[PDB]
Amino acid sequence: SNIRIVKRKAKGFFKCEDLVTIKDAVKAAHRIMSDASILVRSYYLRWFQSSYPLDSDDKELELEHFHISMACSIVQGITRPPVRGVGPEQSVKIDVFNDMLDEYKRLYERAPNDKENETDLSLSHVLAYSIDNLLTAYKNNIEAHFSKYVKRFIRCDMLAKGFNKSEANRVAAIYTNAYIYSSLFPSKINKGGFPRVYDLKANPWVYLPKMVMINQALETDFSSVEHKERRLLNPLPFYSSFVPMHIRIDTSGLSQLLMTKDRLDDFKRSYLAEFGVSLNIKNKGDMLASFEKIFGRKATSNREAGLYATEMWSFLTNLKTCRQWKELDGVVRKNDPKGTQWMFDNAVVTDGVSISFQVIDNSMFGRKAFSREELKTSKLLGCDPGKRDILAITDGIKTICYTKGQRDMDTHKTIRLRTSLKRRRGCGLEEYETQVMNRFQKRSCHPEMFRRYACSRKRMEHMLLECYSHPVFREFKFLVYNKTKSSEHRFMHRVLETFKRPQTNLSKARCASGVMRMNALKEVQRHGDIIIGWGNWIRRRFESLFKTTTVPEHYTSQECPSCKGRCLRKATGNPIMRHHLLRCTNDSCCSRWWNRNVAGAFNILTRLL
DNA sequence: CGGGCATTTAAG
DNA sequence: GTTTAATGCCTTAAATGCCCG
RNA sequence: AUCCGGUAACGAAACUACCGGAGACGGGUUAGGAGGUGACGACCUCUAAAACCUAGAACUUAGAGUGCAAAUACGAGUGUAAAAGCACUCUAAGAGCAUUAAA
Ligand SMILES: [Zn+2]
Repeated sequence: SNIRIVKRKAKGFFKCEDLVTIKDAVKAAHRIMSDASILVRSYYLRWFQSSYPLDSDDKELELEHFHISMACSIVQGITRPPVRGVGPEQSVKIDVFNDMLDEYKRLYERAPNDKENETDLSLSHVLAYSIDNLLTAYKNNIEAHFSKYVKRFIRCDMLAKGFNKSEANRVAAIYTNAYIYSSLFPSKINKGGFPRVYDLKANPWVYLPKMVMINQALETDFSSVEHKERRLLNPLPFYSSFVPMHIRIDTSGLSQLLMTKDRLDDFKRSYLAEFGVSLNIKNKGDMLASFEKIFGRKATSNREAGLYATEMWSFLTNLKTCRQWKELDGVVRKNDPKGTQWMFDNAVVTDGVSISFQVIDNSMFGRKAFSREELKTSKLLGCDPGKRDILAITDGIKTICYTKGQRDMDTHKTIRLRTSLKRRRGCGLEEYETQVMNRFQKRSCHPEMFRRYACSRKRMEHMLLECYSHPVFREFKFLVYNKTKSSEHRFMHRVLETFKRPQTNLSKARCASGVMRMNALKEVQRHGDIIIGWGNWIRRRFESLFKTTTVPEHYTSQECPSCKGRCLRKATGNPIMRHHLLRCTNDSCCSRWWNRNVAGAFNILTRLL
């Protein structure tokens, strides 16, 4: 959609007297969701043993908003049913609420207490987006990773059947593709006869029981197999990181937290004086009513209502007076053909240290209702992507690569590791975290194993949260975001200054054929006049200045520019089997020695030309 | 002897 | 510890629990 | 102790060796540049900073500007006398993020 973000620091945006509440809210929200997520996961596994294989006479357990909302209430110590009024349809809520409450009494090894989980902020609206995000994560995990569970089970089933792991991939690969497009799948859902892969999107809750069983089978059925091959998956996501997470603040959410009667009454005077209209507000109860009730008549258009929302932010924040206002005041970017004008969307995502502003197109501002000839002159380049070496660009005579170490130095990986360990060791958490919680695997789907991790953490939860709340940890998150741009931008600049001029030598490379030299003599003065051949597999930022095209990667690691076939193979017959040394298999070759970076790039460039 | 304020839930 | 794939981007009326000059 | 370029054994690999260059998150405190005598050096002075402490700022690349840091000649043997780096403003090109899972 037409929604974009501007990420900056939060200093100066919120007033000092209001910044205290925001920081407390971030900690309070994290604690509720982090503990609530564990409670929800524990309850599901209790019901998991109710039925497998799935019975045909009952429906599966499907989570909804009220499920998580009740979990949050239990964590905060609210033991009374949340049902408003009484009704036969609402009776189901009461039964579920008591069922989860009893689980809380057993998940933790001591009687619940109400005053140990005190909170004093109206986080009802803020937690709403977090609950939706958590439930969305459940759907995404189930609907987009089932095939990966199949691979793990099958590649362990082969080992259990006596096959050495050399043959496991031989059969597993075909089985996975064939079955997706043996007993790990449910009954066909779609009556239209579409392939089995389609059924995964029909309903995630049907496939969820299978994934849990796969985890239990990996832990019990395949216990004899090597633990390295049985690295556990996580069917049920939950918030684990102790670092406070970002929260979403809207016009309604901001109003609830930072508004009081003595402050709300001033809003009426300021609005009346500047606009000559008195708002229909008496107390905090009528603050967030509809526009028609507030002004007494229907708005002419959505934009009129939106302007009222912006004034709400203006009175409570320095939106129109802070440093960041420069980038939100109707900014138009120079090279947009449509000339889209952007303005603030009355929404903020922040974590106390960093703030992200939401900016939308001016054509939709308001309250939202629920619902090839250049190849002749262009200079060509070729590169083969990878992971040990991220990129390797060549012009046929010279090579440049974007090594992993380059980004590590740019992002200060070593310094960040040292600082984090030093701070943790000061509080004494190193001994407990490295020894106690290391053994207890949180990803385990066994009710016993998960309970032990949950209860062990509860004894050190308070210490852990305070230690990780230090701003140093949150500052590093901004640093990696900022420095990642610098590393890629510098490399892009280096590419231009390397191939911007003709090569000074045309004989160093023996394998350089006649075709290669033709593309090296052209001069190019602009980023957009360079075309880089790329593999099928950072590229998304490269395309912002450089033009790119796709070349097949098949057999590019063995083919040779000037040979009848794939003469290249990894070196063998030496004391040390090194990483990627390449050696030719026959004398009829231009170069008897090669490496993956040069070999792969040259073949791609040859195909490009 | 009365009236008033602030959370929170619900469907949309 | 880091990268890729996936989803998302929200408003307003009524119940009730509490409070004190 | 990592990164960049070259040398060898018909483009060597996280070590097979050698030669030339870059860099250490922010705030406190350290050694290096430069100056009364723009001799030399002694003390002082402007700037600045690795190991240690610390609830702690900041959209990114190319270039262009302004603006910094000041208190051996003569009279008869003998007395007087711009560097490292930083800040601001410009021109050109870019500019959506939160969470989970997976490898
Ligand atoms: Zn060959």
